[PDB]
Amino acid sequence: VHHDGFQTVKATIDWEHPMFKLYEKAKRNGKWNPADIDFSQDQKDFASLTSEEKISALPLVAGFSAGEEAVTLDILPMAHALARQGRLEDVLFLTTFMHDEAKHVEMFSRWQQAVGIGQMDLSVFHNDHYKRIFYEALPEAMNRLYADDSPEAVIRAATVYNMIVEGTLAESGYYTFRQIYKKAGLFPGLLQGIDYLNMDEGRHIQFGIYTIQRIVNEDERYYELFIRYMDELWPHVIGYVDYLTELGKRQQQLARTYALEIDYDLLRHYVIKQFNLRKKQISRT
Amino acid sequence: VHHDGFQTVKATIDWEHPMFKLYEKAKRNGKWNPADIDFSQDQKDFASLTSEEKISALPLVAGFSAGEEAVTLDILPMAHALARQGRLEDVLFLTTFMHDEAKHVEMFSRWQQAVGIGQMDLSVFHNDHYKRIFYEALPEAMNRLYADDSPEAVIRAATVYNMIVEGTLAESGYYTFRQIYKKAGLFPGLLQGIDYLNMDEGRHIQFGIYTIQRIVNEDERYYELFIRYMDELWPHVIGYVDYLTELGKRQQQLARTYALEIDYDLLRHYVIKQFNLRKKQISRT
Ligand SMILES: CCCCCCCCCCCCCCCC(=O)O
Ligand SMILES: CCCCCCCCCCCCCCCC(=O)O
Ligand SMILES: [Fe+3]
Ligand SMILES: [Fe+3]
Ligand SMILES: [Mn+3]
Ligand SMILES: [Mn+3]
Repeated sequence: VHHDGFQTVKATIDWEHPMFKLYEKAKRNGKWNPADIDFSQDQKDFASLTSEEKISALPLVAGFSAGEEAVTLDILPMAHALARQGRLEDVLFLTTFMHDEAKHVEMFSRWQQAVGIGQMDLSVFHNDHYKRIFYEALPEAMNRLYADDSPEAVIRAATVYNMIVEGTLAESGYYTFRQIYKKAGLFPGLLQGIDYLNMDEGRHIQFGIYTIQRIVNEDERYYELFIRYMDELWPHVIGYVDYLTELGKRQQQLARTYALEIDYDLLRHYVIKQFNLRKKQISRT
Repeated sequence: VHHDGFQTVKATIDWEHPMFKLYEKAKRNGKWNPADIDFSQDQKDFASLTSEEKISALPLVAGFSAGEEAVTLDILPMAHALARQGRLEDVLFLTTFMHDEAKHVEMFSRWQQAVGIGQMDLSVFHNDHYKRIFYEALPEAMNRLYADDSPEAVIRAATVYNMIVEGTLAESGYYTFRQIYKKAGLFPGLLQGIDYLNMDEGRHIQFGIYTIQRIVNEDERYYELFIRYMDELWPHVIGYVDYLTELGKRQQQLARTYALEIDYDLLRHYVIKQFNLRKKQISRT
């Protein structure tokens, strides 16, 4: 559809817009380059592992690898919908979001190549619950925005992408990674990438909060919609978490070798903690 | 539509793909930040000008300011269409393309604010020909890809965006800027931004060449389509160039003040030169 004007010809940018401030922060804090990470020690660590120690780590790399690729493809509709609404600053920020997710896909792929599991097909570690989030509810809530950019539709998209997938599952997976391999001294390069990802993630979640909150503020009925959609997806969050935990408990050889006290009951409380505190970053008024 | 698999879970990235190599170059060469540019001298230069010297420069800032905002919004469909075709490396590169265009909009807007013409409405300097490219043919060729991603549709989009708007008009405008203000010693910050833009542009054009060429290679009938669409748009290219030139010739006070020998006949041969050499970077086989 035609352009009926431009905002930097009639006016300029709203330099005070929060998303323009988040865009500035993204440029300042987002220079990291996955190609600069040294994985030579990760290749050694992975080689050194038993075959059952090798398996131990893969499920979590599987969920992250697919999940990074999901959001890289699935954030595009949000940028379309905000663009077409004239939210120039949001769009400017989303170009950093999309580039972040591209580096995230690059990072996990370079690790896989480095430790020798590139060809390996990690799809096996996506159970039914994971697919229901990432293969289904995520792409549907985002793609919807190409035809339906109502406040409800925008809230549901930010809830699934930013509050659940990033704000709940990715946050908990970063924690999990540290709680396990930071303790073992394993996979230094991967953990360097995880810290980089975690930092980017903070801005991803902050776009979600601002997007959800700016719609709640127009009509508090949408607060209810937000809590509802969060609760709708919790079964699949926790059923993927339960499944990964069951995998962890029958794969105990890396825990023993490295004297890791893998407290799965605690990881599970972190997930529950993340989910509830995302709810609490949305105010009903 | 559901995700039916992921390329960094079954395999990895194609590290040898040209667009993955262009993506790597973009990250290496694309760290510049418009917020780091010092425009304090540009504010002085613009203040120092007569009112008729002030007008002299604005038409070209008008076309660039709107034009940067056009491609920032209008490149999204290309990334959608390539994403949905599974061209992961192309998408990775396009995240840098879209972020480049965001910085380009930021750059021109920060200059406008710096020299005091933010509120000023530069739409007046878009004649009928400019609007036919930027207000019409560009958004239509890109938006089409949301429903029609045929090789014809993809060629036409890359031809209008990358070969004409960037490869012909933006290239010639960078030249023009140097031929005029590099000579005067004016607007150092703006010219620093133009060199940054010009460098980004090289990758933008190279994605267009690769996109057009990889489709020609499947069926040489599309070479004809490429030449045809290039020729279809030339009238509007040159009619905007003629209009800017007519503006320049009745606004001769900055030329005289600064002893600039503004050879408009030469700018016009540069445009013609750019257009023909874009045609020559597409091979018929
Ligand atoms: C054993 C404890 C389980 C903890 C939960 C781990 C979840 C693994 C990560 C999967 C989701 C990754 C989504 C990435 C989001 C993004 O890159 O923006
Ligand atoms: C007087 C000589 C005229 C020379 C032609 C000048 C054209 C001005 C620039 C307008 C198009 C800018 C498009 C930007 C493309 C991009 O940012 O990718
Ligand atoms: Fe994210
Ligand atoms: Fe460009
Ligand atoms: Mn990510
Ligand atoms: Mn540009």
